[PDB]
Amino acid sequence: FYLSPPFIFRKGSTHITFSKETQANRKYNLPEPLSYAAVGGLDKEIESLKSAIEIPLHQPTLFSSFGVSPPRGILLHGPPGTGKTMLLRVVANTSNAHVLTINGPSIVSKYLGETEAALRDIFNEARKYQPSIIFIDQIDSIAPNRANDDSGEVESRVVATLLTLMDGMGAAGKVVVIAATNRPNSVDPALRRPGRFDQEVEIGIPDVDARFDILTKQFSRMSSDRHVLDSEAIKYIASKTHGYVGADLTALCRESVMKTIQRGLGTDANIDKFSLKVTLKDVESAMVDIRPSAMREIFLEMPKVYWSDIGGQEELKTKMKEMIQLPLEASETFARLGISAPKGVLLYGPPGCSKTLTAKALATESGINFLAVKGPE
Amino acid sequence: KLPAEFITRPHPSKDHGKETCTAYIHPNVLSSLEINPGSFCTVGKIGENGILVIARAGDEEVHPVNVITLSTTIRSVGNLILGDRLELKKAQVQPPYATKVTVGSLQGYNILECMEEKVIQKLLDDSGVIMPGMIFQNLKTKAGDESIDVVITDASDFYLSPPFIFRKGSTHITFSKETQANRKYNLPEPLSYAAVGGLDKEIESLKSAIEIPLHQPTLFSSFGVSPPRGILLHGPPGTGKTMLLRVVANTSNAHVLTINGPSIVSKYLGETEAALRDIFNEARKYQPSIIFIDQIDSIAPNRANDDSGEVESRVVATLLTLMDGMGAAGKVVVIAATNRPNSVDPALRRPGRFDQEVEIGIPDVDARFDILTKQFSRMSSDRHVLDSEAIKYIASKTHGYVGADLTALCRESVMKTIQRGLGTDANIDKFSLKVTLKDVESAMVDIRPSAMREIFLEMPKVYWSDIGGQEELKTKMKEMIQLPLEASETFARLGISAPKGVLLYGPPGCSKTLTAKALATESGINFLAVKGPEIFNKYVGESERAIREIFRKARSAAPSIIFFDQIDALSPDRDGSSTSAANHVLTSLLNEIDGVEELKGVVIVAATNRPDEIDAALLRPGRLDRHIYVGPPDVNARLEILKKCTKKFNTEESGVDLHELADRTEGYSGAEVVLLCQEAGLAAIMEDLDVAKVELRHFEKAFKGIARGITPEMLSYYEEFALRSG
Amino acid sequence: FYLSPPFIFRKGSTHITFSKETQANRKYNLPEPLSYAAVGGLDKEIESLKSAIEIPLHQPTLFSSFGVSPPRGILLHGPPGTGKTMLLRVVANTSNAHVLTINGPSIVSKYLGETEAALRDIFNEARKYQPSIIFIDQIDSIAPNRANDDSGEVESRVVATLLTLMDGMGAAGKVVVIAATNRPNSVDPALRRPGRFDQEVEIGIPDVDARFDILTKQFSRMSSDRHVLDSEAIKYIASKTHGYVGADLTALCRESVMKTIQRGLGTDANIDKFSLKVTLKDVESAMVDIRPSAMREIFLEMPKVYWSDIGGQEELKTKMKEMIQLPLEASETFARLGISAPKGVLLYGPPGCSKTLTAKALATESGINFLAVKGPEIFNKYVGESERAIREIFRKARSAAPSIIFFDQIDALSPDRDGSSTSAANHVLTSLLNEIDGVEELKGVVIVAATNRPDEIDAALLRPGRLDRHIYVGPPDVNARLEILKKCTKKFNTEESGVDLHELADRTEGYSGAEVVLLCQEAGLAAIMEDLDVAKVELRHFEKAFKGIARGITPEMLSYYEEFALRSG
Ligand SMILES: Nc1ncnc2c1ncn2[C@@H]1O[C@H](COP(=O)(O)OP(=O)(O)OP(=O)(O)O)[C@@H](O)[C@H]1O
Ligand SMILES: Nc1ncnc2c1ncn2[C@@H]1O[C@H](COP(=O)(O)OP(=O)(O)OP(=O)(O)O)[C@@H](O)[C@H]1O
Ligand SMILES: Nc1ncnc2c1ncn2[C@@H]1O[C@H](COP(=O)(O)OP(=O)(O)OP(=O)(O)O)[C@@H](O)[C@H]1O
Ligand SMILES: Nc1ncnc2c1ncn2[C@@H]1O[C@H](COP(=O)(O)OP(=O)(O)OP(=O)(O)O)[C@@H](O)[C@H]1O
Ligand SMILES: Nc1ncnc2c1ncn2[C@@H]1O[C@H](COP(=O)(O)OP(=O)(O)OP(=O)(O)O)[C@@H](O)[C@H]1O
Ligand SMILES: Nc1ncnc2c1ncn2[C@@H]1O[C@H](COP(=O)(O)OP(=O)(O)OP(=O)(O)O)[C@@H](O)[C@H]1O
Repeated sequence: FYLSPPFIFRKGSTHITFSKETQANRKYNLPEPLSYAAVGGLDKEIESLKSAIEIPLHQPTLFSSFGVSPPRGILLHGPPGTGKTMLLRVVANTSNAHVLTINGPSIVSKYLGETEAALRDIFNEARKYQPSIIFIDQIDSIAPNRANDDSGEVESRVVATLLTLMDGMGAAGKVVVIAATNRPNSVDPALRRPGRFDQEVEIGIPDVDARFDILTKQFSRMSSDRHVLDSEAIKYIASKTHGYVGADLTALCRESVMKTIQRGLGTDANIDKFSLKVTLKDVESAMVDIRPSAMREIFLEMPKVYWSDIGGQEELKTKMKEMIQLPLEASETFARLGISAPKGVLLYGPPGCSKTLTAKALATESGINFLAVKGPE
Repeated sequence: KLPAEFITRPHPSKDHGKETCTAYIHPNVLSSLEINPGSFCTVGKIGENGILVIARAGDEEVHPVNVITLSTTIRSVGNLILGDRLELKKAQVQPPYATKVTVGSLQGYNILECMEEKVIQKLLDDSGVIMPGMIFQNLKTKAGDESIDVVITDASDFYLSPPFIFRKGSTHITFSKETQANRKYNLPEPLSYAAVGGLDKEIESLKSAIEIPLHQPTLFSSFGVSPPRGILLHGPPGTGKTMLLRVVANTSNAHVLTINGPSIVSKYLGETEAALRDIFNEARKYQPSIIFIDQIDSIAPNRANDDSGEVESRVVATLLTLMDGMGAAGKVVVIAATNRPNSVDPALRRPGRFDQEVEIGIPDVDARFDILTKQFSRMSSDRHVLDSEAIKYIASKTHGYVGADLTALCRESVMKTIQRGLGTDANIDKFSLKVTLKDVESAMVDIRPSAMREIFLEMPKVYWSDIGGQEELKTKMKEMIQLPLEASETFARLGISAPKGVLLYGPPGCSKTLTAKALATESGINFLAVKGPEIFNKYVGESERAIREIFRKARSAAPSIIFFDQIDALSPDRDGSSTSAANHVLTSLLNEIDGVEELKGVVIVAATNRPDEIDAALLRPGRLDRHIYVGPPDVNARLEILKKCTKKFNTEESGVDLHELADRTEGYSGAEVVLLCQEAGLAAIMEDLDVAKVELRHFEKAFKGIARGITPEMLSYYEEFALRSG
Repeated sequence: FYLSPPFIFRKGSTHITFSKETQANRKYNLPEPLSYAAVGGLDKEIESLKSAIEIPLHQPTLFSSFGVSPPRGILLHGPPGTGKTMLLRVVANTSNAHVLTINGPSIVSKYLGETEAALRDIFNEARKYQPSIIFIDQIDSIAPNRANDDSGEVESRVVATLLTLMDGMGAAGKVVVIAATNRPNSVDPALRRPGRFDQEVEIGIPDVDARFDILTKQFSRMSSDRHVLDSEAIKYIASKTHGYVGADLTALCRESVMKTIQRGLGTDANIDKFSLKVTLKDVESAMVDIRPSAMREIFLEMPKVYWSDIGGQEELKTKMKEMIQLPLEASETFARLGISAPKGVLLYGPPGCSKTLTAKALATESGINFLAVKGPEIFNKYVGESERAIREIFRKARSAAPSIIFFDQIDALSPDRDGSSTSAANHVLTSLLNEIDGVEELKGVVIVAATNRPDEIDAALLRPGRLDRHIYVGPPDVNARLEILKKCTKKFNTEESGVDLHELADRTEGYSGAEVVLLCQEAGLAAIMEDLDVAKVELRHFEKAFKGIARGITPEMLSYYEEFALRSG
């Protein structure tokens, strides 16, 4: 209890000693504030969001002189697990301004007027203190499209009161609202307006270099002595991860840690778990063990067959390998030549020769997410 | 007897240079607030740290306890307009004397009444404190039946504006001209008629329908007709209804009550009507009152649907009864604004109550130009360099940009200017930079119109130079798209509209979709892409709603281009084998294209692979007028495609002339040439890993590997259909 | 805070003089009495209602010994805004008797017994206090049909007790109750079953005649001076906007007054409005700008079109005019002579033959009101919403003379394709058949339908009451094509170009109006593009635009239409 215990100071009994450590001791498991360096691969979006939040919040004289109203709300949309919530958390921690944790549908209650009274109280509290930020998560559910036949009445009322609070007779004062959702289409079109939600950022799936940056940031956050790795090894791991996101990378790293712990336990009995180290083959094993988030909804498995299993002509193997692996293994040559992959093959011939076995071999030793669909399915 | 909120009313006595900066307060309130009559008392409009440091004691019980009388001159700094809520704060701090102050005339004239023989007795002989800035009526001070207004701007030596104590001998008055108050400290300002542009024909009607029922109710009623009481404003969201309501509230000398929010309803059964009754009684009792009800659709839902079951239905019933209860004796006007005109209950929309309905449409080129010019005039002159011609050109470029999108465009242009200055001038002051046309174009590229927000289309940018095919199709598309928009005066003079019909039929994969992508990239106009079977839905009638919504979005997003890719998917319903959904979708499409309501500006483009499967109803004139053969590319087109694809490759190093190869690929198509080039590049990649050129052997191998898909039978059928069409 | 300031009067200490007219000063804000003269036009309905209400309200001793069911109601109903409330007020004021009644917004009570005891006490007082007229407004709101599940709640016992209680004090005794409602078919059929509502007097919207009379009456009522009094102007404004109800007329008068006020202020810089006078310009501006509730709830209006803008086979126009004007102008000739008009025409033909344009012109000329309805539009996701929507659009929005319903594509409703049972299309077709087989003359609905593929129409829909009139709607002839070419070439300079506009029409023999318009548009666009603005068209432009037209009307569909017409007979 009491989180971290306190202590009593004395003039001559402390015996202050100086140590070289930025962070506090980890034995107290105290929360660590987030910094902008934690998020990687999104430099342009981070800079744009930071500017669009800081400028309206601080020194609004620039906008007052120009006669243009400062932006009011910012909407963040993208695939789940991309890092929008962590971005909101880090921008809340870094900015020294009032925040209001309107997490979700906690505003609506069984009472008829409570669902609007709570929002009015929140907006009044935000307006009372000039530096204030509003962080809305899953705005689609609380404020859905009114045109839909399933919208209802209380949802329409809450949408109307949100619209009135954001824009109306009572103009907002130097307050910014941040909304995060995974389905921007479900958001009411009235909310997505230049007067309310002009600033829209589409946080897409990270690409290869963004994934490498995220992995490097995670490894830098980890202690240097905990794991030994090279920059080329991290780049190779990032290249192997195709459909991975920040959540997928975190899950991969955690699974690698667990695999390292279990390998140490197996190799040495009653050994210290903190003395183990993470190697490249361990990360590869964790990667092959775990599954990407996008492939979770796909449920199909086949026995593992290798490239050596297919007995036949090598021309098909060479052509399909040059179609598949070349754009990913060496993309600089394609970029220089300005040519893309053909992206298409048709296998026509006598039944049972090489088609389904080739598909299985690709699904096994392709290193890429595989999707199988049937004709009449 | 301790009300939470205090309302305000103007002083009954006219301004005469005395009793200014005094707010009468009921003795009961002063005793409860332990504030003596002589002190500095601050009032604010629910927060915002509003300050007025004025305190006075009311006389007997004639002054209502809830209301506080505020002078017109002192009410200008707080922007309160006849009914703004007021909060009492007993804490105060004695301010020091002011050693510097300036006076600025509101009018364009400068240096007026320099002697100040009688002016000094007004703003200098008064014992009460004077804010750094307000608006003075000054009554009449200049000969020639003209009244001047003075607005003090600067004053030096938690609160919104620090009040300064003045004295006649404290310092010297530096009279000058600085228009309104300085912007070094934030200060609310009124919105005038010049703020709203492009709505003159509607603003005059609104002015009349506000002034006549308020200023002269009985004078108008003398003829024998009840004066109008309800005004309804409806239109697309973000058009300027809220600004119009704010302007008519600020410029009017009548009480205003804000009941736009759904806060009128309460959990208690009786309160949702008691609050409305109290508000209407307060509006009627004081006499000159204006009522604004935004989002009336949520407050008063339609009774036709099952959504408005009990509570909102009884709210509408009570509102209707209380609206019909009042007579023509009082001077009260009710203003209702909503995004959906059809969501209002038909009971409210009646000639006896809501006859005066004003529709606000999407601004045209002239209205957009007027709005842009007014916004630039409001913006500081030294902060902008664009002239009238640039503003007109920008307005012409903007098609579906409503005033909200125009304001967003201006803000984004300012942000782009700031970013460019920071990047180029190595952290120079942001205030020194000025907006230019390049920043405006960059902001236009960055910002999409609000009407296209619901449509997500991530498409690669392809220009007309990339398509090296036949120039006849490009010329026809340009003459159909850009020509009517560029010069509509000639079309109006000649009395001919736009054909707005394209039927792209030909070999698959040659050029139909590429023209759609090319048009979307290099048209500068809103582009809508609709797939063939993507509109079908499992439920009955949901495809109807989807197509109606798509057409409504296209209509509301200015003239635009609709690309119906593979229109033949849902067309053929010659018998009962096809489901009724396809026939209903086809009928709805025909009705939306021509039907009964004419389509102006929007262009329908259809690309198909089987023109015969399309029903003759869509083939009639007025739907898909223009027909393009768009066959296989010619020798020149194929040579251009080969040159474009090989431009990255080293032609001179290899020695290929790009002519023998072009002659060899006579029977191929547009996509087959690209596939052959890709195969040659892949072979060059495999031959030596890294390479910067392609040799003739790779081209020969690719040509051997290419399988022709343009069968002569398909070309014969297409040419037979073409000759049948004629 | 009084209706009028009180005073003190004496005999010899004050002077008494008599002058002015009957009407009192308007500065007192006092109301004015309402008489039967205050209402014009409806009067034909009023004559029937005053007679029927009056025989019971006056001497009802005639049916004393008869013992038949006593007449205690009229059941007034009609289109919304028809002015029933002013008729009720007039009949209440002129009766100079007790008018004890209450409407309420479907007034109920939370207590189980009080919600009925209130009505019982009201009826007991009415029996004791014997009011001449009792007003029951909005019967559908307070007592709708029992067919709907949610409609029968609460009101069932109320209406049952009302029915079983109103059958009292027979022979002698007036106790006449007036039932006024907006929806005629929403009333409970069991409520209409007894014979006291056998008359079912329904008041229609003013039209054709008496409109100028009521306009003059309302103008005189508002002010006998400072206004224009011209018979020709009033007749013209009555003829214009034939679909305007009396409430729309009052709104027009109010907007004309507003326009006069605005013009006077803008002209004389806020002068007193007593001397201002009303002119025709402000009336026309008000008529343009009112947008009354008659065309509301639609938000869309058909484009303007005139007979000069369209030139076509005179036979079709003559047949359509005979179909529309003859029953619409009057109905007593049809009723007395027994003529049964088909009240329905089917427009089938090749696409682009301007059947929809013909319907638009018909609505613009005679109807002066259009109600555009689309087949697939009435379809709804819910099973029961489509039937309710089609019933609403068929009944509530229908007006007797003004409104005509036009079907863009009627062939998309009847065919259910491979539908066995429980289908939305089958349900809507059955509802339409039920709501169309019970109408013969009614109010001159004269529905009009257009189609492109007649072969799907004959699916349980073609009935002898609707196939009486068939219009071939053939392609335009050489004269019609020449007229279309001349109309489209009017903006061009024929004299400067020298084109005779004859050989072009002769060459285009198999074309129609749509193809002619398209080729003229293409020629104009080419002329604009080639040399900017030239204000003329040459023969080369027509030659260039000739290849743009895709064939035309192919003979196979023409033969199919001909054989379908022969089969129909
Ligand atoms: N750029 C990143 N760098 C490091 N870790 C990341 C990054 N993006 C995501 N993660 C990890 O993935 C987790 C999921 O991200 P976050 O909690 O921000 O949710 P989100 O992407 O907004 O999605 P949801 O829709 O589920 O709220 C983070 O807590 C973090 O551990
Ligand atoms: N070259 C080969 N090497 C190894 N096994 C083979 C080979 N050719 C066929 N087989 C075996 O025969 C089976 C039949 O081949 P496969 O399942 O790929 O069928 P297919 O070509 O897709 O034909 P179909 O779907 O028309 O029946 C394989 O699953 C495998 O067990
Ligand atoms: N005529 C106009 N001139 C200049 N700016 C305009 C105009 N109309 C709208 N805007 C801009 O759009 C913003 C939104 O307009 P406004 O606040 O008046 O709401 P509204 O049009 O009534 O819409 P909503 O129903 O969404 O509240 C304004 O704050 C202003 O920046
Ligand atoms: N004339 C051309 N110029 C440039 N590229 C071309 C040309 N013709 C074909 N291509 C290339 O070939 C591809 C195939 O053409 P595309 O699929 O766009 O044609 P389409 O006829 O509209 O399509 P589909 O018939 O499949 O609906 C194009 O995307 C482009 O990359
Ligand atoms: N004979 C008449 N002469 C003049 N005006 C008339 C006449 N009959 C009706 N009116 C007009 O009709 C209106 C009377 O409206 P009323 O209060 O009766 O409601 P309503 O709209 O007819 O009701 P509901 O829709 O419930 O039947 C007034 O505008 C009045 O001028
Ligand atoms: N006599 C004519 N005068 C003027 N224009 C005409 C004439 N005949 C045809 N047209 C033109 O051709 C068009 C054909 O009519 P419309 O487009 O309404 O289709 P429709 O013949 O009713 O066919 P569909 O069954 O496809 O609706 C008219 O709208 C008009 O532009």
